[PDB]
Amino acid sequence: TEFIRFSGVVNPRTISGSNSVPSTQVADARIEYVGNGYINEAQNMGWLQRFFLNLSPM
Amino acid sequence: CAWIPAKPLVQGATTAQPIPGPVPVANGSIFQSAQPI
Amino acid sequence: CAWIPAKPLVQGATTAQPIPGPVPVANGSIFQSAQPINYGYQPLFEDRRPRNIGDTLTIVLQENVSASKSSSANASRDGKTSFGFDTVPRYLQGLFGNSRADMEASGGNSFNGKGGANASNTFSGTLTVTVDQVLANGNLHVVGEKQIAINQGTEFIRFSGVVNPRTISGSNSVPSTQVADARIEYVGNGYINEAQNMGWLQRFFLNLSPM
Amino acid sequence: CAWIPAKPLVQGATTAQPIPGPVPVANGSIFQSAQPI
Amino acid sequence: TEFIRFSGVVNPRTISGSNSVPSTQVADARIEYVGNGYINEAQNMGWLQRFFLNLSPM
Amino acid sequence: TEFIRFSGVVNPRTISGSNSVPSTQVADARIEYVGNGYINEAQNMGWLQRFFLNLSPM
Repeated sequence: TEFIRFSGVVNPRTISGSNSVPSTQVADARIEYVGNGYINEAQNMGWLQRFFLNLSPM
Repeated sequence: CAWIPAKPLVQGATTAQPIPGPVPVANGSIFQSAQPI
Repeated sequence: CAWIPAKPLVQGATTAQPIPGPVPVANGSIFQSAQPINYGYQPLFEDRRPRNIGDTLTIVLQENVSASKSSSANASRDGKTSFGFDTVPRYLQGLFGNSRADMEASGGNSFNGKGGANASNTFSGTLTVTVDQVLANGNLHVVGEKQIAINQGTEFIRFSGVVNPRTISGSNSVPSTQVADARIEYVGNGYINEAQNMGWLQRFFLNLSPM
Repeated sequence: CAWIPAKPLVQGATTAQPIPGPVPVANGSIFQSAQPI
Repeated sequence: TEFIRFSGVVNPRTISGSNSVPSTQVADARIEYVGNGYINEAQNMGWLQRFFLNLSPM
Repeated sequence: TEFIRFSGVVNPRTISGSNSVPSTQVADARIEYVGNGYINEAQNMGWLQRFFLNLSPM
């Protein structure tokens, strides 16, 4: 399952005639595109590898 | 790692319910305006 | 396996018998109408739109989302230094003889990090849904499900969302990108679907292995 | 794994039954309007 | 997660007819483009390597 | 983080119609372009190498 979430503030005069506004005209734009399932877990680092990436000398 | 609870970027409800319109006034006009701002 | 009793996708009778017509009235008219079922006022020139609960609407599922990001950083430092007195004059011997000041050093430092991510999804199809609620502003909540069974499995396409009436076209169609709270699902069952599930041990390792 | 019960993305009924129309008023007009919103 | 932050001071007469102004017309422009997650941690030097880069003789 | 700092004295009649003046028309022009982070520390000589560059016989 994939989730696309959007939030922001829109000026009414930036909305086009077809009730559309580009995402670059939204003030506090919060855009999120995430997923779950084993596909999403396959894109997470292992805990040991994350620990090393954060605490290894090099 | 992927099972750790997280707070999403867009918090709160992602939808809003329309509020039912104000009761029209009994003046003989079809044009009824909501409380102006 | 193939002898196990199963319930078909389309249950019940697959045919209907016509009901014999009502007895004509003895009034002197050939025109006899069956018991009418009034469907209310219907506009003549307005485009056919869903208006009430139970009305149908065609959703053209056309989704194309693609996001990507990448970054990198690097830093480097190389330093070499040397000094040598091959031949030292006599008056300098006490300060530079016996290779007292000859020296040579080198050093290096390197770093290169990078990272990135990307996601995409596409969806193409057509599904007819039904209006199950009319909101206070006239927007219609729509839900729909299509079940197809071909040979050795069953697939389900489910859709839900909220549709603005003015976005519906003249042919009673609206693209899926104009639906506010669009929930789109495309799943299946049968051994084809179980062949696309990770084994429990492999899932356990993917979630708990150190690397 | 595939036999574990799950809640679908689209929960609830996926169809709606039409509600039978209001009884027409005995005023001498063919035009009958449902309760306006 | 990536964050793009902007701050500054804008002259009203530099704003175009489409409510846009280039970033080179903003007086005290503060522009930031950062991120988090293991992608961002993979672009940080190890503590030992940073210590050497700052304190090594060469 | 990178910093670009500018200071100087501008003649009003050298400013163009688009509220712009080239940097070569500013009297006491002080221009600075610096940065920090490990990228900037990687461009600093080691203390021993600087000591040798300043005090070595050759």
